[PDB]
Amino acid sequence: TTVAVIEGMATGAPQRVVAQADAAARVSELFVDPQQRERISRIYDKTRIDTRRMAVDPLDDEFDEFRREPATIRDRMNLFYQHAVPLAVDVAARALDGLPYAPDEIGQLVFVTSTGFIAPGVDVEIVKQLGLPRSISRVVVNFMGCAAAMNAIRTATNYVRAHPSMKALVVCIELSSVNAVFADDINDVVIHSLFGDGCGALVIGASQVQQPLPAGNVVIRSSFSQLLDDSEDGIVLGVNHDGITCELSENLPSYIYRSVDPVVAEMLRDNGLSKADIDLWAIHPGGPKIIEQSARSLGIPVGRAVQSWDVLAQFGNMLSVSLIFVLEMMVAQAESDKPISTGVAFAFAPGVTVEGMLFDIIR
Amino acid sequence: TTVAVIEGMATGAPQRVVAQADAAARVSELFVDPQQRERISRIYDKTRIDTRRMAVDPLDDEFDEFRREPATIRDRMNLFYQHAVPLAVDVAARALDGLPYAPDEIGQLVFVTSTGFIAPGVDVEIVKQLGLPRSISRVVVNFMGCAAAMNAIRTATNYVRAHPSMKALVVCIELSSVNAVFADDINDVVIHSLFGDGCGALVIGASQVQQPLPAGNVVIRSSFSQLLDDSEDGIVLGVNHDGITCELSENLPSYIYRSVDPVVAEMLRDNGLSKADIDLWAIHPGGPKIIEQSARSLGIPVGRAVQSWDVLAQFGNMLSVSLIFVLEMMVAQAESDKPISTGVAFAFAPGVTVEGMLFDIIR
Ligand SMILES: CCCCCCCCCCCCCC(=O)O
Ligand SMILES: CCCCCCCCCCCCCC(=O)O
Repeated sequence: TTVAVIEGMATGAPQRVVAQADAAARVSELFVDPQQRERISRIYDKTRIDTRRMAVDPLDDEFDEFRREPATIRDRMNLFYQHAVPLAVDVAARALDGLPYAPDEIGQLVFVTSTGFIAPGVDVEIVKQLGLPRSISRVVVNFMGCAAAMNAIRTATNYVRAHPSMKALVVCIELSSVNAVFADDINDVVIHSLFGDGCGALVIGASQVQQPLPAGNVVIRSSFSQLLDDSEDGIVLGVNHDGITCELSENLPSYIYRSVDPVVAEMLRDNGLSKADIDLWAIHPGGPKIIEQSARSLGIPVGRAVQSWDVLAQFGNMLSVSLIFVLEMMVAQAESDKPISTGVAFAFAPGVTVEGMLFDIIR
Repeated sequence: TTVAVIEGMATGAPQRVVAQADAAARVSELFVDPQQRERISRIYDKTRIDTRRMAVDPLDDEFDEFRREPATIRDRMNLFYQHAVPLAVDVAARALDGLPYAPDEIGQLVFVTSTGFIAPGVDVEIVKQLGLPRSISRVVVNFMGCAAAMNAIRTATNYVRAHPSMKALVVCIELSSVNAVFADDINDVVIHSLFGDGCGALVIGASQVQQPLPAGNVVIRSSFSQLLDDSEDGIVLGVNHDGITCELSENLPSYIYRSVDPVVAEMLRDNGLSKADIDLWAIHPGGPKIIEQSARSLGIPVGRAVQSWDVLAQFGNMLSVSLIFVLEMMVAQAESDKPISTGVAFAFAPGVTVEGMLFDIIR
C-alpha cells in the first residue's frame, strides 16, 4: 500500500575549520624522532582530507593539558552535551523549516551518535527547544558507528509506514573532537587524523505509492544489512577513562573488499536491478581505503563516488553524519536529465556489518 | 488493519543470589561511625529488597581491590560483555523456543541496556549464536533507562506492523554489578542498595485484528510517552572513569507523584477506558518510593501492584528488564475468570519521561 520518503533534510557542523596541514604540523611537533616524525607526516598526507570541523580546538594550550589528563571521560561526555545541543537543535530545526507540518505531526525522534553518552541527553533538548509534542516517541541509538544513519532511517521507515499520518525526525550528530587524546599507539595517531565533527537531520514521511511526490523528495526504496563472519575485529568501539575510541583493523579494507559486492549484488538481485541502473554511489566517506576498496569491490572507478571524496576532503569522517552530507550534495546536484536519479548508499559498522539503502531521488 | 502481539517471552539472571542482609552488613563494615554505620543499616532496611542477582561477586577480595581502582571504565565494559553474552543468548533462545517460526521470520533485533557500552556488542552474538538471519535489522538502544523496554516494544511494534509477516526480537539486559564502586557520595550508597542484574526477551509478531489469537499472547494495545517539564535532574545517567552511574533526585518521588495520574488518565481517555477497566498495574519496580508514589498518584492502594513489589523483593531494580519480569509473572498468574485480563505498564526515564503501555493479556 505504502512507502517511505525524506521530505526535509539539513546539515551542520562546528564553526571552527581545522586545516589538515596544521593538525599534521601540530601532531608532528610532538614526536621528534627521525622515523616517528616522518611516519606521522606520511599518515596525514595519505588521508585525502583538507579540512575538518571541530567543536573543540587542538590549538589551545588549556585544552592541551586537559587532553593529557586521565579519568576525564565524564567531563568529555558533558562537553559532548555542551556543544551538541545548539548544533543539533539548529540542524533539526533547519530540516523542519520550509515544511507545511504542525509539530503534532512529528511522532518520532530517532537520535543517533557514537561519540557521547549522557542522559537526559540531546534528544530531550530537541523536543523542548523545537517545541515538539511531549508525547513523542524516542529512540536513542548508540555505538552503531558510521552506518548508524541507515539503522535510524530504517527505524523511521517502520514508524511512518505503521503510522502513515505522522512524521519521523532523525538526527545524527558526532563530535569526535570531544574524545581527542594523546597517542598511546599507532592506531591512536591514525584515528585522530580522520575523524571530525558534524550533525545532520532528516524528516521522513509516508506516501501512498504512485502519488505525484514533490521534487527533491528521496524515496527509501529498500534498506539492507549483512553481518559478516570472521571480521569482529574490523571496527571496534570502546569507552576509555579518557574518551571514547574506535579501533580499526589493518584488515578492514580487505574485509570491505571481500564483502561489498556480494552484499550489494544480492540487494540488487532482490530489487531486480543492476549496477547499470544505479546512477549514484553514496559510499560512506570513512577514509580513502574505505572508498577505494568499496569501489574496487564493486565494478566501479574509484573516483566515481564524487560526493564521498568531496565530503571526506571538506569534513573528514563524521561517522553516522557523513552519509547525510553525501545525500544532501546529491540532492543539490541534479546531475541527470532523468526524472529519478537512483542510487545506493552503504557504510560499515562494528561486526563487521554492511548497512545500506537503495533510493531514487525525485529530481 | 492490524495490531501487535507478544508471542514468546523469557527471563534470566546471574546465578549468584546476594542477600540484602549480607550486602548491608558488608557495606556497613566499610563505614566506622556511630551516625554513619547506623545511617547505612537504615537505608538497606528501607529498600524492600531481600535478594538481587549479581554477575560479579561483592565477596571476592580480588574484585574488591579492582572496584577501588580509578580509570577502569573500559575493563568494566568488557566485563559487561563477558557476562552478558551467555545470559542474553540463553534468554533470547528461551523466548524463541517453543515457537513454530523459522529464523528467516526474525527480521528485527532491538537490543537494550544502559549498563554497558561496547561494539561489536552482545546483539551481534545473539544473531551469531542463535543463527538468526545476517540480514536482520538491528537497533541498539542505550541510556533510555528503566523505561527502555517500552521504547523497545514500541519500536518492534512499528516493525511488525510495517512488515506483518516478520517477527521482532527484543532483548533487554542490565548488569549493574559490573558498574559497582566505592561510595563517593550519599547517592552512591543509595544506588548500590537497589540495582541488580537481569535480562529479559520478547518475541513480537503482527496479527489481523479479530483473529482468534493464542492464549497467553499479550496484545500491545497502545504505547505512550510524556516528557516532563522542570524535572531534568530526576534521573541522570553518566559515564565515569570507574563505571556508569545513575544519579537520582530527592524530588523524583514528587515528580512521579505529580505526573503519573494525568499522563495515565489522558492515555485511558484517548483509549476510552477508566482505572476501573484496568485489572493489572505493572508499575516499574524501581524502588519503594517509585511504586508508592506511582500508586498514590493514581487512585490505587500501594500494595495493589503485587508483581512490582514481588520483583523488587526478589531481584531489585533491573532497570529495563524489571517490567519484563513483572509481565511474565502476570502471564503466569491467571488471576481472573475473565477472557482478557487487561493492564497498564509504565516506568520512568531520564527527562523525566513517563513511558508505558496498555495491554490485554489473552487468557
Ligand atoms: C567513534 C569514536 C571516535 C573517537 C574519536 C577519537 C579521536 C578524535 C579525533 C579528533 C581530531 C583531533 C586531531 C588533533 O589532535 O589535531
Ligand atoms: C544505570 C547505571 C547503574 C549503575 C549501577 C552502579 C552500582 C550497582 C550496584 C551493584 C551492587 C553492588 C553491591 C554492594 O555494594 O552492595
